[PDB]
Amino acid sequence: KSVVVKSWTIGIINRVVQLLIISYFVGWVFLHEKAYQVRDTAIESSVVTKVKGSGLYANRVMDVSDYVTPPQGTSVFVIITKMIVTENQMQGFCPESEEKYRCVSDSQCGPERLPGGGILTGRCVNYSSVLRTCEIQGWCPTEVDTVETPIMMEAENFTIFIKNSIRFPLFNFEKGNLLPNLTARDMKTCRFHPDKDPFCPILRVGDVVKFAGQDFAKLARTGGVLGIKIGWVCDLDKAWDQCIPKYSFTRLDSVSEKSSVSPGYNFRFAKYYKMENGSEYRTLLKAFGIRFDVLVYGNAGKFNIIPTIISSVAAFTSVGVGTVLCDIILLNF
Amino acid sequence: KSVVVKSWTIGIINRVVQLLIISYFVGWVFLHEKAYQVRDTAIESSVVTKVKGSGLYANRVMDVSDYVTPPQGTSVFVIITKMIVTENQMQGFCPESEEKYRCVSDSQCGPERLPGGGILTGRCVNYSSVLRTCEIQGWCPTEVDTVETPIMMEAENFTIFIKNSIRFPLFNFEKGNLLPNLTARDMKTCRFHPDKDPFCPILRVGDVVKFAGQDFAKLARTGGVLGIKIGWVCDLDKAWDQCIPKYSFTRLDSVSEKSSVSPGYNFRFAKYYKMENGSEYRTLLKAFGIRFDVLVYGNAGKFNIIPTIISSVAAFTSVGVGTVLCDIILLNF
Amino acid sequence: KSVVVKSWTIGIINRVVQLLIISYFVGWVFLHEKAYQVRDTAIESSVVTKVKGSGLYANRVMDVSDYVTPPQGTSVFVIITKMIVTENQMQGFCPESEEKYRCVSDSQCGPERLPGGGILTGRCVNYSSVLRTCEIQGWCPTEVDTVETPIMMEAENFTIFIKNSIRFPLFNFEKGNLLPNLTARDMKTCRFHPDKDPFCPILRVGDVVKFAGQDFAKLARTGGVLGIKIGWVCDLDKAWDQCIPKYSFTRLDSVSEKSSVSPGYNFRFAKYYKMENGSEYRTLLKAFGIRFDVLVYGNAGKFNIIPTIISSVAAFTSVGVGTVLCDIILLNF
Ligand SMILES: Nc1ncnc2c1ncn2[C@@H]1O[C@H](COP(=O)(O)OP(=O)(O)OP(=O)(O)O)[C@@H](O)[C@H]1O
Ligand SMILES: Nc1ncnc2c1ncn2[C@@H]1O[C@H](COP(=O)(O)OP(=O)(O)OP(=O)(O)O)[C@@H](O)[C@H]1O
Ligand SMILES: Nc1ncnc2c1ncn2[C@@H]1O[C@H](COP(=O)(O)OP(=O)(O)OP(=O)(O)O)[C@@H](O)[C@H]1O
Ligand SMILES: OC[C@H]1O[C@H](O[C@H]2[C@H](O)[C@@H](O)[C@@H](O)O[C@@H]2CO)[C@H](O)[C@@H](O)[C@@H]1O
Ligand SMILES: OC[C@H]1O[C@H](O[C@H]2[C@H](O)[C@@H](O)[C@@H](O)O[C@@H]2CO)[C@H](O)[C@@H](O)[C@@H]1O
Ligand SMILES: OC[C@H]1O[C@H](O[C@H]2[C@H](O)[C@@H](O)[C@@H](O)O[C@@H]2CO)[C@H](O)[C@@H](O)[C@@H]1O
Ligand SMILES: *[C@@H]1O[C@H](CO)[C@@H](O)[C@H](O)[C@H]1NC(C)=O
Ligand SMILES: *[C@@H]1O[C@H](CO)[C@@H](O)[C@H](O)[C@H]1NC(C)=O
Ligand SMILES: *[C@@H]1O[C@H](CO)[C@@H](O)[C@H](O)[C@H]1NC(C)=O
Ligand SMILES: *[C@@H]1O[C@H](CO)[C@@H](O)[C@H](O)[C@H]1NC(C)=O
Ligand SMILES: *[C@@H]1O[C@H](CO)[C@@H](O)[C@H](O)[C@H]1NC(C)=O
Ligand SMILES: *[C@@H]1O[C@H](CO)[C@@H](O)[C@H](O)[C@H]1NC(C)=O
Ligand SMILES: *[C@@H]1O[C@H](CO)[C@@H](O)[C@H](O)[C@H]1NC(C)=O
Ligand SMILES: *[C@@H]1O[C@H](CO)[C@@H](O)[C@H](O)[C@H]1NC(C)=O
Ligand SMILES: *[C@@H]1O[C@H](CO)[C@@H](O)[C@H](O)[C@H]1NC(C)=O
Ligand code: NA
Ligand code: NA
Ligand code: NA
Ligand code: NA
Ligand code: NA
Ligand code: NA
Repeated sequence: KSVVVKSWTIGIINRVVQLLIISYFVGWVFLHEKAYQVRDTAIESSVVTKVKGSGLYANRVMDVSDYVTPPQGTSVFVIITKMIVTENQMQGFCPESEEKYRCVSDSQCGPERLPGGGILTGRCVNYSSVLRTCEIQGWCPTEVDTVETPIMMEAENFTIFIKNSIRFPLFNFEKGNLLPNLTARDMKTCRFHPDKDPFCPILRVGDVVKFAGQDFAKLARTGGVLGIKIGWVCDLDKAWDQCIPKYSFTRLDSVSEKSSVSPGYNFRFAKYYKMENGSEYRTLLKAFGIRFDVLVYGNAGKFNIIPTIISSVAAFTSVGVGTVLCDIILLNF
Repeated sequence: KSVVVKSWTIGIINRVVQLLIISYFVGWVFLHEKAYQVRDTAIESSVVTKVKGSGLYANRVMDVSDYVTPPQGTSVFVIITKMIVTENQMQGFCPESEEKYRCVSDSQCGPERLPGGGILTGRCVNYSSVLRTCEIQGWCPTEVDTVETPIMMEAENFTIFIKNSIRFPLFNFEKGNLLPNLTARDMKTCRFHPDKDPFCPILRVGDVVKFAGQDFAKLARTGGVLGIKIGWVCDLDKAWDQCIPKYSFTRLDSVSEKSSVSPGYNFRFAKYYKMENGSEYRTLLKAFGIRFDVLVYGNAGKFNIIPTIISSVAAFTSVGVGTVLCDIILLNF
Repeated sequence: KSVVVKSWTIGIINRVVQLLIISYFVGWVFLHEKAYQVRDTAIESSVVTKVKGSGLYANRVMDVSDYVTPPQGTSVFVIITKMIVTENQMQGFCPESEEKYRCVSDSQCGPERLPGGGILTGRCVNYSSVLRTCEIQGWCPTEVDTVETPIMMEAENFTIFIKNSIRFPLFNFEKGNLLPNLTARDMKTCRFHPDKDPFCPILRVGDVVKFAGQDFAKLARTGGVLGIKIGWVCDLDKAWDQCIPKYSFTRLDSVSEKSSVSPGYNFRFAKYYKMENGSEYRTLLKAFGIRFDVLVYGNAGKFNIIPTIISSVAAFTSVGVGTVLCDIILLNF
């Protein structure tokens, strides 16, 4: 009745408020928010990785054992793209190479000097005819950062194999980026895309860098950290084929690009040798590279009667309490 | 009064609905759900590991420094159970070993060929009298996957020492798998079991594999990833001795068993050497192994008056609103 | 009216209950709990680390490549502070060094003996004139724990460079411990303090140890695990300069101090060599050290109208339902 629609000119809004209440609780809260669903947020995941590619550096070929570290194929690994190599260091005495350590007086060679190649003898010494610096005890000779060294251009073409297995324990549901019908031809020719082809396990390094919105040429020079986020948000009421990984790419060391003091990612490690003599020598390496972190996240939902009962009862109580209160507020005013 | 139990034939259900409301809110929601409790979900954990055992491989003994990687005793480590060893590689030119790279025409040796040992010379060469393949520049000779190599049978008997410390910061509560009264005799003789003996820090590899429902013989051959979940769900209202770790075991790379393309877990690393000459050579290793991930999770609860007041008041409002509404629905109908 | 304040002597409490209801819902729940705010708990973080310092050990200088492992500058690394070095091991036969393996009868050399240097020959042999022990096959000679070795005192002075970048994706908000206006002078001279100077990226190892409430002298000897928690809890309604990292320090392997059986943290790894001959030898290392785990956590909040509407409406319904019920309870009693 037109008297029902408007128990008054205000009262037509009684209906309206009810509509919002009905909509919100039975629409967004019950349905869009899938209140009827039981949720698993304790996702269980595993990631294994392999890198394939070859490159020329220092007039030598580099293969996965050369440029990947650490090697164990985890969800976090570095592809070395640039190196400063200091060959055949031995324990001894020598002058620091860098200008920062420049010396003219043995009094200048004390505690105040920045941390460098070793312990200070407190002596001063000639590095070159033009230059004199403080003397240190340690691995000799010291590293020489005085010219930029090139990157491994080829690295853009290396591939990352990601084998990701996830499980939602509550629903005994298991799936992975590698579908059971995946075949050797597929691995050989499939081309990864976050929308077009979510289940190609092979990712091209250069592609990962571009998705993260980075320029390989710059990134390889500075070194950096990229994140490969893999998201499994699955509605198990829907089809098993509807549950697919969602890939997101970003550069995790965002501070680096905005900073003058530290622009990238590098670290130092050494290769250790011994002479037949049994004297000890090593090759020092300063590795610049791209670190990849594979981060997996997920939640899964399935229909279950228990929540459906509790949520719907909650829905009726709420729509009811809402209507009862809107009437009351209206009655006095 | 019998008139109270049934204010009508329907009205006996008024009581019943009240019972469900009373039960649900003051039973499950208040008690079974421990509403009276304050909860810490920000569990703080630490894990350190050590592996002990010896094995024969390649007619040599292997000890923890040989088969465990990485070595730092973290919550994630690999026990190498199978290896393909390529001894004394040097930088140079040579023919790819695998059949996949088979050659008869130098035109066949170009970009299309799968990633392998190095960069292609574009040349073609003889690997053997029977076989001719493409030529590569890199570490030589290339690896030869043409016969299966055996596993380290003994690995089933290696032991894993897990020292796990957890803390619930809110309650200043600290406990670990290693109880304070644990003694050298105990470490020497205690036998781990998830129900029978939760605080033996020593886990037998073979046992871990069986709990994960895996066959060591197969797992060692393919390589794989097992998860050791340690759960600390503690009711601090209960006794400190009631708070014990709950161990769960599974194989994390579930995709592997269901897939033809990639059945396991392996990775490649190298050992680097130099001649007195100063020419560089390395030993290439393809390691198959079991990776163990120790994953710790927990939440802790203690009685606190503040929630007890708020929850119980919430309980009374809810039982009350429920009864008020059930009466109303009944009155009009 | 004084009749309003007290509709009765009890009824003055009707007002009071309303006050608590008003206060709680519109005070603590709406405001102190920032109900008006939209929250991001899916914090995104990255951490890169570098260690700088030199030390004397075994009458040799040790630099970052010597005492830091693993080297890749992650949020988890070890600074080796103590070592038991076993030089030039070769594959062969020899007697176990430790007293635990003491022998007089070849029958004593069987399965029951604890895991040690290798596989048992089942033979018995003389380690020294005074001592006879079981014979093993493996890397020889076996390690000798018979005298305590010193720590690297200097390690207290090493520095940790932490470059931490975080992002709250929801708000497109990015910040790091390294502010954009940070300069070379700053890195050179700034002194870290959790309250006084949260954005100095350089942390002094000894300082980290003291903040964790530990004695370096003891910690370096046993080895241990320290946690560096970095917390980003930011109110984006407030100023961008108000969002600062909060640093917390602790010792994660708490079980260790309370236990006789295992007091610290150590692990074993080896350096591998080859003779020109091509026979294989290695140097075995038992590393004691401090492991640092950088753990980043955060949540961020910003004002948003959508929650403000829903929360405030929720607030009015709750204050209203509360008052309605308190009146009712009063009317019958
Ligand atoms: N552990 C540390 N203690 C003190 N200063 C450090 C430390 N690690 C890095 N720094 C300084 O912070 C700045 C940026 O470091 P970053 O590694 O990003 O650049 P870098 O030039 O590769 O550093 P370096 O070559 O000195 O190792 C440099 O001035 C570096 O000396
Ligand atoms: N980074 C990668 N790029 C391209 N293909 C890869 C990569 N990593 C692995 N694959 C391929 O995926 C398949 C399964 O890899 P998996 O490592 O499980 O087996 P595998 O035979 O040990 O691999 P391989 O011996 O070639 O390193 C193989 O055909 C392998 O060549
Ligand atoms: N994987 C393991 N299997 C059996 N026992 C172990 C294992 N790891 C450690 N233990 C034992 O637990 C005790 C404490 O180990 P911890 O490493 O803390 O001290 P440790 O003396 O350095 O050990 P070790 O020197 O024997 O490697 C020791 O008795 C040690 O033998
Ligand atoms: O609130 C998180 C929850 O709902 C979200 O809802 C989105 C909706 O999907 C969009 O269409 C748009 O209307 O904005 C809404 C925010 O209120 C998201 O769907 C998702 O984050 C989550 O399920
Ligand atoms: O809902 C999660 C919460 O309660 C759970 O309740 C279980 C109960 O323990 C079982 O006896 C059975 O009745 O199923 C209930 C599910 O509603 C669990 O106890 C636990 O996951 C958690 O505390
Ligand atoms: O309840 C967690 C939530 O509120 C907390 O409130 C604290 C308050 O900050 C203190 O002043 C004191 O009154 O104890 C309250 C606990 O009810 C905290 O502020 C914080 O953990 C969080 O925001
Ligand atoms: C990547 O590989 C393709 C061949 O598939 C080649 O054409 C291209 O030049 C390579 N890019 C780089 C940077 O080496
Ligand atoms: C492989 O299985 C998936 C499972 O959903 C399916 O979507 C896909 O079409 C299948 N591929 C082929 C070639 O049948
Ligand atoms: C080993 O020989 C090198 C030069 O060939 C020399 O520097 C060193 O002193 C020798 N080692 C010993 C222990 O004499
Ligand atoms: C494991 O060790 C026991 C001795 O305690 C031995 O009897 C058994 O044969 C071993 N198993 C394997 C697979 O080596
Ligand atoms: C060691 O302490 C725990 C602490 O709860 C106790 O359960 C156990 O019985 C104790 N063991 C012995 C041998 O007293
Ligand atoms: C080192 O000797 C090996 C063979 O003994 C040879 O292949 C290599 O060319 C030599 N290195 C140099 C730099 O001459
Ligand atoms: C740490 O360095 C300072 C110099 O800045 C020195 O005075 C002090 O003795 C050093 N401490 C240790 C333990 O070496
Ligand atoms: C650097 O920027 C931060 C940003 O909040 C500010 O707090 C600080 O005062 C600035 N430092 C200088 C020297 O201006
Ligand atoms: C290498 O020489 C060492 C001693 O110099 C000897 O122990 C070993 O048997 C030799 N290797 C071979 C394969 O003969
Ligand atoms: Na530098
Ligand atoms: Na595909
Ligand atoms: Na292969
Ligand atoms: Na026990
Ligand atoms: Na020992
Ligand atoms: Na500062």
